[PDB]
Amino acid sequence: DGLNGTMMQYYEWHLENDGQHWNRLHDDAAALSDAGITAIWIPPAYKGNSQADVGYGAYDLYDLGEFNQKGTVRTKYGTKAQLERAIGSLKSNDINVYGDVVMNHKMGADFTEAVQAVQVNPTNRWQDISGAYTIDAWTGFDFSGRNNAYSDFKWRWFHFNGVDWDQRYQENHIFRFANTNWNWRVDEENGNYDYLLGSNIDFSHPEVQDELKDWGSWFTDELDLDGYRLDAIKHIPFWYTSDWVRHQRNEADQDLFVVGEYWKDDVGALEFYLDEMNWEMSLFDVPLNYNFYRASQQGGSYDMRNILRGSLVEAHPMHAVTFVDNHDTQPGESLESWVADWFKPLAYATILTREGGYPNVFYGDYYGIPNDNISAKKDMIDELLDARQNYAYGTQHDYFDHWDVVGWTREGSSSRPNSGLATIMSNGPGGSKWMYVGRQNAGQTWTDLTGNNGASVTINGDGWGEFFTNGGSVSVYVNQ
Ligand code: NA
Ligand code: NA
Ligand SMILES: [Rb+]
Ligand SMILES: [Rb+]
Ligand SMILES: [Rb+]
Ligand SMILES: [Rb+]
Ligand SMILES: [Rb+]
Ligand SMILES: [Rb+]
Repeated sequence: DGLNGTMMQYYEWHLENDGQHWNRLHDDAAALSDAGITAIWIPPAYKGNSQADVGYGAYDLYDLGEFNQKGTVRTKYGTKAQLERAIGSLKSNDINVYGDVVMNHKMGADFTEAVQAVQVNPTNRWQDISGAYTIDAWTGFDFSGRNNAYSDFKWRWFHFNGVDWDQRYQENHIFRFANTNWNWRVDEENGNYDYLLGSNIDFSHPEVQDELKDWGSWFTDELDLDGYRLDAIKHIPFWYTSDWVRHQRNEADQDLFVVGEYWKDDVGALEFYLDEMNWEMSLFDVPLNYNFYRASQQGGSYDMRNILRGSLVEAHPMHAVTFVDNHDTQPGESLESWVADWFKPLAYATILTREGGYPNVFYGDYYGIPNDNISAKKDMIDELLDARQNYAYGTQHDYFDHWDVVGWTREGSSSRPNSGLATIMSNGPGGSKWMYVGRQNAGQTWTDLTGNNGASVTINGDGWGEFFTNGGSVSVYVNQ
């Protein structure tokens, strides 16, 4: 028993469209469990716009690589049977499975429909910039191929309220359907960030509200999930996300972890959303994400004392999911804010060896991102996992007392023999620092699990030791 969980996003933007990913997941289970991974966040497992869609161009939430639709049976990751087989593997290996959930929109409509619409100011959706006129939007969904298995709900323009393309005159505009309202409440960037892309779902319709609740349960039961990764929730009316969440926990016997992706470098904005959520879920720590980014970008001059400043984990470590990067921040993607190889080791140590926050390992970092010649960091990360899995326990002591060199420690716990660790790093010239680690660990001799520093540190009578690190490096001394 015990604890210390570590989540892993098992996919990157440029994975190969060989539909063999679910299978890899299945053969990788044990290795991941053993390495310290306790939970896996899988990508949207339902049929998207096309076979090579990463998952967010969601077409049919009921087709998990089972029906021949959108030019393919399988999804980019594989067939429904292979995914169920993978999940079984993860389960028997004690890894929780969280599903990525896309409810903000739908894409790949089978046919267009005449709709009265108005163009809105892109920087202020509240403002129209054209009169109402008929446009041909792609909103008709009949799911030919599924033959109403699991559900016969058909989508139509009136279930939506906006699109960014008009097939009639063939132009791009942010179209608000006439006489419909933008969802609310939602992020106020651009005035009203309800619309992002694809066919935007309007949740005011009760039949919509139930179809997604009904689907959610179907989904959860069909895959035997343990939680969800909620996509683009800052564009989804808050009240409904909340209702939806509460609805799922109501139908499912098993516990359900919930992390929502409210993407905004602004902790307040996330706290507000969390208030509205009555803290019934966690949120990826995006400010932290950009903190790491800013640091990776600036170099040593960056004042390491403010590395956690602004983060979410800093203020509500209980509802923060920490990470360094993802498919949106990887090079070339929409939200690019990639943490360079030099700083990435420090960032991972920060979210992996500290007590606050639920850390998430990025598939791209772990196995590398070939497309962009980014090396796999399995080695650097496994050592930290070993740290987290076996040494990151007990009382914590922080030392963000210097702009370049900073560190922290964990006294270890009675329940976990030999646990205990001291993390130190510098984003500038190297240095050393005296840190407390628990008088009960006196006389022990600690060494760096990362091998970035040969120093052998001995704990004195008072429980103090002097730890070292070279420039731009991180070390995690433990009693191995
Ligand atoms: Na929306
Ligand atoms: Na510095
Ligand atoms: Rb089809
Ligand atoms: Rb329940
Ligand atoms: Rb990042
Ligand atoms: Rb200990
Ligand atoms: Rb090493
Ligand atoms: Rb030792």
